[PDB]
Amino acid sequence: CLQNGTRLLRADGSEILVEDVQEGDQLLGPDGTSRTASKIVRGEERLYRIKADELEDLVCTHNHILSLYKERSYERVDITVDDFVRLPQQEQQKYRLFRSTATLLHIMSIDLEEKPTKWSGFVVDKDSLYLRHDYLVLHN
Repeated sequence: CLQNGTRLLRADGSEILVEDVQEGDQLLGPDGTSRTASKIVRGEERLYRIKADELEDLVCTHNHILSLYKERSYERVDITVDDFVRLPQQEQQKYRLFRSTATLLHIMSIDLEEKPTKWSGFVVDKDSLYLRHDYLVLHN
């Protein structure tokens, strides 16, 4: 469940707003093969902004699942936004967002927004992973 305005990659490569994703739309997965979106949902609530370096922030709901990498090379970890929020900061520093091109990105901040915001979400088939416009790997 992402903030409205987030741009995802379609199966061809072109962009699409997350609020415009409809039932059966073809998104792009991290392995290059296609993805089918279903069970579109909308809402409005105070979201979490994840500030990473270089890349545009990731604004999502508290129950959103992050696909991250953890140190000690790296191991693949899926963790919800709430649990990651409650993690100690020295533990949070061991996690990395990642994109498909094998680039790692440090999570530098994560905070609750001041005002509510419209958000859209869906579910994805296969490995249930899809790609943001900047090729950031996102989960259901």
